[PDB]
Amino acid sequence: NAMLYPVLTQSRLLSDLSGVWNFKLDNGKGFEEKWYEKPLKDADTMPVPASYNDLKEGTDFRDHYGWVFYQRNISVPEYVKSQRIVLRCAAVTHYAMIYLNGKLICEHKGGFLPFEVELNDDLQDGDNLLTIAVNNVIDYTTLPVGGKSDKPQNNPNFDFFNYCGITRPVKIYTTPETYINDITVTADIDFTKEEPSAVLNYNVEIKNNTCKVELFDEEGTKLSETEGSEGTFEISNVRLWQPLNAYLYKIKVTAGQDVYTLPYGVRSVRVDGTKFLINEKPFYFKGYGKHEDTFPNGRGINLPMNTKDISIMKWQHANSFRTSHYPYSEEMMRLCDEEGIVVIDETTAVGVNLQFRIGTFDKEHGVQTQEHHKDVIRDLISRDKNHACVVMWSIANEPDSAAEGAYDYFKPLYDLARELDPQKRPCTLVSVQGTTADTDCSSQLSDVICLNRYYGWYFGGPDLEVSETGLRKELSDWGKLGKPVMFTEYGADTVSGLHDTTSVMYTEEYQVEYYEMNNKVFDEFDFVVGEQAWNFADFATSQSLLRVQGNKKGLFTRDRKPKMVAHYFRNRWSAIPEFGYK
Amino acid sequence: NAMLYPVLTQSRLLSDLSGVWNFKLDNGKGFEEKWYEKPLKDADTMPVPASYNDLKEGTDFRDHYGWVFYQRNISVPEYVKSQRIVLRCAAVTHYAMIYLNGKLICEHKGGFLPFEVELNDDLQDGDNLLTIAVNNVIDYTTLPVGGKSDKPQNNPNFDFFNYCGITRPVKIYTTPETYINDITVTADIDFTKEEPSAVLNYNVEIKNNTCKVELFDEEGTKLSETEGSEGTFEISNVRLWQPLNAYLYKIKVTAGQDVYTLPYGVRSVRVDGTKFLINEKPFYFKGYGKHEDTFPNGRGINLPMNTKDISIMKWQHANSFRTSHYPYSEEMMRLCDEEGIVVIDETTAVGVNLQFRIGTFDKEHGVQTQEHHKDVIRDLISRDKNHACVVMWSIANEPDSAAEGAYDYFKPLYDLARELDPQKRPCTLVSVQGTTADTDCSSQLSDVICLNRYYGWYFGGPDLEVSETGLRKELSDWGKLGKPVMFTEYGADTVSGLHDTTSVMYTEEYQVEYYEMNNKVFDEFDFVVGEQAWNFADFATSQSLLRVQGNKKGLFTRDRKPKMVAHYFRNRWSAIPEFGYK
Ligand SMILES: O=C(O)[C@H]1O[C@@H](N2CCN(c3nnnc4c3sc3nc(N5CCOCC5)c5c(c34)CCCC5)CC2)[C@H](O)[C@@H](O)[C@@H]1O
Ligand SMILES: O=C(O)[C@H]1O[C@@H](N2CCN(c3nnnc4c3sc3nc(N5CCOCC5)c5c(c34)CCCC5)CC2)[C@H](O)[C@@H](O)[C@@H]1O
Repeated sequence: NAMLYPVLTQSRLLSDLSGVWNFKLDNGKGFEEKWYEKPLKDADTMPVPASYNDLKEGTDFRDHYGWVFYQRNISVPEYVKSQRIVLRCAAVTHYAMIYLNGKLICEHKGGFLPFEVELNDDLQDGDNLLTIAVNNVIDYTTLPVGGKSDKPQNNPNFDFFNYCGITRPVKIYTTPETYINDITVTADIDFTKEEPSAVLNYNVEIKNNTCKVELFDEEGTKLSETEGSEGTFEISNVRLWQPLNAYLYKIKVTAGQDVYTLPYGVRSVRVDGTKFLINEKPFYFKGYGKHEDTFPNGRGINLPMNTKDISIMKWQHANSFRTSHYPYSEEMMRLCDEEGIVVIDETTAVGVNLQFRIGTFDKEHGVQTQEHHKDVIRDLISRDKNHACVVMWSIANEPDSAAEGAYDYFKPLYDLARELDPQKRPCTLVSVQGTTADTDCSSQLSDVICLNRYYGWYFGGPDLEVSETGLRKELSDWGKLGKPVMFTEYGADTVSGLHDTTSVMYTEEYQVEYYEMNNKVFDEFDFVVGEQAWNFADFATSQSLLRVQGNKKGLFTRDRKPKMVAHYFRNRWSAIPEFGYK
Repeated sequence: NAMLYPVLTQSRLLSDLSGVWNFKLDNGKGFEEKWYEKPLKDADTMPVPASYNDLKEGTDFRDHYGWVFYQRNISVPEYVKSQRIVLRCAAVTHYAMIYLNGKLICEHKGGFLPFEVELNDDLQDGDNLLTIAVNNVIDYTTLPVGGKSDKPQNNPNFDFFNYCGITRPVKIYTTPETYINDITVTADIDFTKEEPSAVLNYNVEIKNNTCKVELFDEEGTKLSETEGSEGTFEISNVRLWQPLNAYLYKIKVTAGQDVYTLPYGVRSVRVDGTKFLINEKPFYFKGYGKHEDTFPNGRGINLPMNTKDISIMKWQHANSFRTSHYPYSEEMMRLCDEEGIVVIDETTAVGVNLQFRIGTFDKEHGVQTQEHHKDVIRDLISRDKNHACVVMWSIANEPDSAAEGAYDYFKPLYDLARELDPQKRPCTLVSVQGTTADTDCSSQLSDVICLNRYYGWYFGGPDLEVSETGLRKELSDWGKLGKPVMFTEYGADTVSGLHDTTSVMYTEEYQVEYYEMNNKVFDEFDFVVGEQAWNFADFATSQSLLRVQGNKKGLFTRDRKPKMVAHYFRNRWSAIPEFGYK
């Protein structure tokens, strides 16, 4: 359906269940022995939320295959049974199974978007046993996609480690028996007037059954009031949320005995040939593709680092960033609203490429994700549709875009995408290397062409000259489409500390020369509408000859320390405006 | 008074207020402009809990002198006013001032122990403005102690950076109008019987006015019941909480409409000449002195790293660790109970040494901390007295133990210490270098002699031979006291990655040779009862010629990566039992 970010409102409530839960690894027999009923014997300690792989020693934990069992003592005073009581799981990666006192109540497939379940009718009073059971297996039926010796081990079709567990927080909140279930505010700005202003349309609806909303500004001064399920809210000379200059209005939808408020930003996003326009102005993407990766948290949420990364980005003179290869935490999404970081939202659709002999979209011996793929496109837009920060959506990362059955697979998702977006924001998919304008189904399905090209590493490296003409060749060909092309990934593995006057691959010097060259070409084409480096920071992958203790293509280290190229970019972007770059 | 760790019990409640609050740095005029009343203009974003210094860029933030203002929207449904409502601040470092809707309600001096205040009578309904204002100034009236150019800047008398802000979590809980305010369980074990068992004494008392408690075990099976304010609870063949083998019983004190439960471990601690005995067995301390230091969290609580450190310690074959130079978070204290980590609790009493010409305890131009020093000795034992993990207390780190007025300053605190400990656990103070048996007031006030000697770095380095005879000389002299001496600090700064076949200072090789030498001597004296290296991991200090980007004496890096010496110790302690080392 739809899901609001639980907060503390007079109407509802909220208690963070996160702490150090009881924990045990599945041995196989664990399910039929019904460990979810009783407590867990010979248990271990495990903080929540955080992916568990890197919080114990030895390969037994890090590379475990199968199920893990979290157990937690839940308990409530009776005067709360008064109200709706809910259990919102912001993200237990992959598959989740919840037992309370010994009975499976909820289940989810997808480890990067929330899901909830109410407890009032099965919530016994006294000591209650909550048992979330997570599984880490990836195959052709999951997004992200896992591929195919002795003993079992997941083989990911993506280039980043497979951190699982309760990645984001577990909490309990409560609402009135008739409660708000979903807001939806849109906007049409009338840049008509030299001094502009506009009006917004709301769309509440509840779940017994009055309903009418109040409007505020940054500091808290009220500016209007109205009624209805789907009315208007005119504003005169409004402050447009802009990149690196966020203004957020707030909304107090008071209805029934329920009150919940919502921060909102007013901004316009629409493409026009080869120009990405926010607030009817020509933008340029300056930033990087990043990851929810820290140590030892794994993919577990780290609010401090979140703010630290945003500071570093502002320090570096950036504005954009694509969401990894999966939806990010809600706290980060909102934080980008307050700080004004234009964000590209991506689905957990990475791995839809078997060209790494059955084809990707072979309908019997191949991918089996279109269905679930559609769910996340629903559950994600259902979650962040009210974020001024989100300027665009990307349905998949590096899929077999130029293979038979590519169109017949994506257009259904594109349609569902641009149909559920209450703002009809642009949609795109970042194509892998080896795609051509005349070859990529994204040339027609997408509004913005976003490439993952690496001319200087995989291609041509270390010959930066032949690599240059290469990118120039492919780049100009993309101009024939007459639409905006932006690089969402270019980079080169470099080990911080390795220096050389005449650079070679993996040195800090080479990384700078690589970005110097590519950027030189990017600046030759007025239809290139933004550069995003891969990656923001070194992150953990799975072991292999081609990974020097994880991925080292980041501009910063895993501990957020700047490599030399981080300064090169801070200088270059220093001399590049958010608007008017042409 | 006393403070329990708030949890989710049928009786009470708990909602974590921690998130990303509104934030502003004080400009001076901020207080008279009364920013606590209104919201905060031109505000910034700052996650809570975490010390704020390292979460923005530029020296303006990191080295700020003075006040910071946190602001947060607090809000509650009326059906809760039913119950006691409380605001527990686990630790806003240094001085804290709380305003609600614009009125200062609570204040605290001390940034490493909790403090609470109830809100029911001034908690307006609707949108409420909470404003915690923190100050970072240190002087001769604070613990830790700050000493004494242009523009103001704190000068710490301790060797670690001055991370401040809301270091530990902010939350709200609720109790019944008559509630439990303090438990107190002691134990006498009758190792009489070849197969032993014992009985425990409880001590509840409330704050209107029945009262009688239930007892359980690991899994949840009940074993007894009784009544009274100060009764007994006999157990037969009980599992003694032991180092690296924790057994924790649980207690359900049901009284009035209030229920709160407590985990407890049964263990015996008593000194006998030159032998530290836990459960009437001769122990040996194997571990390190550590810090609440991570990046970029500052001193902010990091539950994931907590478990990660504990895993590394188990991986390394350790058992002990002294609490830095200040009390640690409650979550960590409890986690050591579950994992069985014997812990030395230390006060924020570091900096009581002005020999770094008025004397330390000069009663007019010198330290002014004895009073506040006594409060923390009260507030800390009031907090962790029920922790089987805590085997000992240390009242101060490296004070001027051998100066006039030393005795007259510490004995009052020692007395208050061993008088409020409901278990009469040993007390000690770690002496600085330059102290002698015949010179240190700790030779009489303390039960265990714990040295901070560094023969091989500050003394003698790099001449490891002369440094050896040096330590041998001072070490044997300490034998004359006929009591247990344990090194709580020995180490040597080394930059991970710097190697050399013939080692020199700051190389990994030297660090190993240093520990090799000192350990060789430690093993010569049957009255040395444990080695703790300084430090567990590299941590942040303030800048100076003698600090290579912080402190680098750790066995691991700041990101928890093992230097070569981390393996040396894992091997040595590998061959050293927790008991019977002599
Ligand atoms: O890898 C990274 O760090 C990041 O890159 C992106 N993805 C790029 C495409 N893909 C690849 N991964 N690994 N190797 C190659 C590709 S494509 C390619 N093409 C190649 N040749 C044709 C193109 O011209 C040059 C020659 C060659 C190689 C590769 C490897 C060495 C031999 C030549 C998956 C990763 C992902 O978005 C990102 O998640 C990942 O983290
Ligand atoms: O410093 C660390 O890393 C850790 O050490 C501990 N503390 C040790 C004592 N103290 C010192 N800090 N810095 N320098 C010296 C001392 S004492 C001393 N004595 C010295 N001479 C007499 C003893 O024989 C050798 C010669 C010399 C020096 C020092 C410095 C260089 C010149 C010779 C405060 C720090 C703290 O518990 C810890 O918090 C800190 O982090």
